[PDB]
Amino acid sequence: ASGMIVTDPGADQPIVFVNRAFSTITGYAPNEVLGRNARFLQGPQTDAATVARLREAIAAARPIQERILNYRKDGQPFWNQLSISPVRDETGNVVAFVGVQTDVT
Amino acid sequence: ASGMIVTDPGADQPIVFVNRAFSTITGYAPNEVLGRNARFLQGPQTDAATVARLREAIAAARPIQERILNYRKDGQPFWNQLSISPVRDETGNVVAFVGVQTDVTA
Ligand SMILES: Cc1cc2nc3c(=O)[nH]c(=O)nc-3n(C[C@H](O)[C@H](O)[C@H](O)COP(=O)(O)O)c2cc1C
Ligand SMILES: Cc1cc2nc3c(=O)[nH]c(=O)nc-3n(C[C@H](O)[C@H](O)[C@H](O)COP(=O)(O)O)c2cc1C
Repeated sequence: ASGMIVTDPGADQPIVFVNRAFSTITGYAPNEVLGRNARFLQGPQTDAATVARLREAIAAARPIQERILNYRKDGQPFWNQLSISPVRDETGNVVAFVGVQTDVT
Repeated sequence: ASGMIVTDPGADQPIVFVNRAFSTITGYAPNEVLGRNARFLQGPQTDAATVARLREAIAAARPIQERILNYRKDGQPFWNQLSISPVRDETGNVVAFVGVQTDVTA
């Protein structure tokens, strides 16, 4: 089952919702991720160029997919097949961001 | 500010998350809608043909936009510019549905 993260659109995109699979994949409970930017999932061997591509896509509200090294709560590395998309209203305003995570380790 | 609803993808799409704007637009608190299908927003003057188009689009996991008559918790009608889209993983599996609501009554 694929993980899902929903964030606010503005400020530093704090997490507002995660599904059950997110907790299975990452080892984090909803309570200890809500209100935080998802970058806490990154660690020492995370590719800086990949992070920079995500940063630019989110700033521009462009859809992007990356295979990125992430870390479970316990510190074990896993490969995250990550896809991020903006959620827009009819006038094109960004209402939220949705991220979908697949463990492809 | 536009409302947002997230639902599970299967078994009649129970609500799993709503944003603050959803409560402002509809008059329902998150506690009053979690675990329920969003169709409680509909009422007697809601256009049946519009509801049918939503039902067929959601069953097929196809994005859909409709202007639909909805009802606040207290019964006040409002026009809802509603956009529903499936959230897919890279294998094409539907993970969730996302709905965006704009009150266009004015
Ligand atoms: C909805 C959403 C979900 C995200 N999910 C992840 C994730 O699962 N893993 C990850 O490493 N980064 C994820 N990110 C990206 C980070 O939150 C952040 O945007 C990225 O590291 C680039 O920004 P920074 O340079 O400020 O860290 C997600 C971002 C958004 C908006
Ligand atoms: C994510 C999502 C959000 C929805 N939001 C609304 C809404 O704001 N107003 C509404 O009348 N119906 C909304 N619906 C549609 C109903 O939940 C239902 O799918 C529709 O009425 C057709 O099904 P039915 O014939 O079983 O009622 C939404 C559906 C989904 C999946």
